[PDB]
Amino acid sequence: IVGGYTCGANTVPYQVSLNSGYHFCGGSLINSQWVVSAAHCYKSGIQVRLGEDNINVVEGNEQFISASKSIVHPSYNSNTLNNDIMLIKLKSAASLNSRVASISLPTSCASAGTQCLISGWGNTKSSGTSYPDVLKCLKAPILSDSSCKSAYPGQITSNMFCAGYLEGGKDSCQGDSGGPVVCSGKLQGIVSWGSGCAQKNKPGVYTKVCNYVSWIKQTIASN
Ligand SMILES: [Ca+2]
Repeated sequence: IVGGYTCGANTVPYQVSLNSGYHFCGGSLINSQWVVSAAHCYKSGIQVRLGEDNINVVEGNEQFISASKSIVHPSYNSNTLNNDIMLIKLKSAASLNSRVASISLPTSCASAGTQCLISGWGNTKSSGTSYPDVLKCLKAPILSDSSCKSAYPGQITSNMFCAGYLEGGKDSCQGDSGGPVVCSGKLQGIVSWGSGCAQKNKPGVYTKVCNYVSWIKQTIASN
């Protein structure tokens, strides 16, 4: 997250870190056994880390649970990033508490202008590289579909939205991928892609979670 703020420990209780020996992507806890992330974060050998603040220090509220299964969306296209969403099942259920909590799925799509909270452990610089140990947060609005398409000609599908600031300076970034965009207490987006980070006229692009609720629910119900 570039241009954001330190969230505070366990203030974003649905935020997960995906770990394969190291943090590599975010995710969102949607029930005691399932995490939603980006398909471009897929790899084997995932350990889900819940209850994290500093990802390099054991602070006392963590739960580390290996994944049993991952399910990339059936129509994910890694070239275009269309349908950039995946589900990860935990080998054992998380113990839910004030610091480790699910986030609700949307029951309708959010609108441009709605303020959302974007979070992660990704790079905090737009030129250059610095990776935080503690969770970072950014409040940002959803942008109109027409501004999004204009910013990224030929690249924005109906399964994507833009959020952020056209002036630059405030955005998600590498290492935030897979993490949450939460608006009014609902998971509306997944950190997906952008041109660089925090660049003028190049807002963040996010997977549009509301399009996937039926697939998520049906997949969980049978897996
Ligand atoms: Ca920790």
